[PDB]
Amino acid sequence: KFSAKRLPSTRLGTFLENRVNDFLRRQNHPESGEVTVRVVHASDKTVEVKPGMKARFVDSGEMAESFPYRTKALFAFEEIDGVDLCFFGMHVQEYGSDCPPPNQRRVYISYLDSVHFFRPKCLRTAVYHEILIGYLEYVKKLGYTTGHIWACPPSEGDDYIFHCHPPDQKIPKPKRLQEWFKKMLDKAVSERIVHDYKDIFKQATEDRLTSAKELPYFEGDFWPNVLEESIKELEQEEEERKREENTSDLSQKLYATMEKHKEVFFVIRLIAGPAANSLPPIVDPDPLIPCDLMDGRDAFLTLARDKHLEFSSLRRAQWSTMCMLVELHTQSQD
Ligand SMILES: CC(=O)SCCNC(=O)CCNC(=O)[C@H](O)C(C)(C)COP(=O)(O)OP(=O)(O)OC[C@H]1O[C@@H](n2cnc3c(N)ncnc32)[C@H](O)[C@@H]1OP(=O)(O)O
Repeated sequence: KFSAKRLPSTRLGTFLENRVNDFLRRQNHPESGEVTVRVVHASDKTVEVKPGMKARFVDSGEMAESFPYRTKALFAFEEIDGVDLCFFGMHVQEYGSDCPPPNQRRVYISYLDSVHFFRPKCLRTAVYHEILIGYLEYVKKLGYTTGHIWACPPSEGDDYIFHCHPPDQKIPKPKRLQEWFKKMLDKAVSERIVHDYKDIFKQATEDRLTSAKELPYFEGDFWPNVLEESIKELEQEEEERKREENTSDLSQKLYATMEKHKEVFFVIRLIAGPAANSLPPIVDPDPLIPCDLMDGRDAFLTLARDKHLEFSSLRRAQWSTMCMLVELHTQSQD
């Protein structure tokens, strides 16, 4: 059988699905189906500091040339009338206790995506939030201190994870998506999972950040590109000065840009103050899960394209879910 449930379990996946199914049982809605959450990829990776920042801080011995992290891909499924439906996916970057600052004990959501067929409709958003809150709860348990979220909605005709969304599945505007994450985080705060959360500018300001080398540096995130762009801006400005003499600040730029886009970037403190400073090493009890299909989002989108796996109607998404689960089961076995 190539079911979602028969996908190999992990502690993380089991923690999340139990949280979700406990929630659903409390709601006692006759339309809800059993939810399955599976981690389908886990591997060690490194994020490499880009040239501009490398020249300025890395070659100086001030900053690590790269940061080690574990990427995980997980999916949530709802079984309904005996049929599997993949309705939520997320990739995360987890920087461990052995990671050098400024990244140590941080988690970053690379991206998340959904297709809006969860049944019942009235519990869909609540279920998304239970998954995200459960995730924050879990990594907090392991000893990660801080979560990071870029509230970036996809551009028109862009799919983060699932190929071909339903035409009538609306894409939230920035403000709506921002409020969505705030509602999730506020619930996590009420449950004493999250200590507090701030926009990136307020956080930087309070942490007394003085140098770009202090800003957490994640794979594919907004800020590494802002810093490269900024550093080339400084390079151009130096050029014009040289022109002025006839021989033809970074922290200021970063703070300006942070303030401009602060609403879009959440810094989430799981463990604050003291307890954060005398933590044991993080030991993740789940094994690595090699799965080339799910290392980052590109491979699955390509697979979907090639085999025509759309998630554009309930029935189409269920069929694509079968094809997805078949691919995952077969790539695993041999
Ligand atoms: C993990 C990250 O860092 S990546 C950033 C987030 N990922 C994405 O934006 C990818 C694509 N978006 C999605 O998958 C989904 O929108 C999610 C998972 C983010 C949230 O899904 P939901 O819980 O259903 O909330 P969403 O804000 O999309 O929609 C809720 C309601 O607002 C409506 N809505 C959404 N966008 C709009 C819009 N632009 N205009 C008017 N209404 C809208 C929905 O139709 C829905 O209405 P309903 O509840 O009456 O049915």
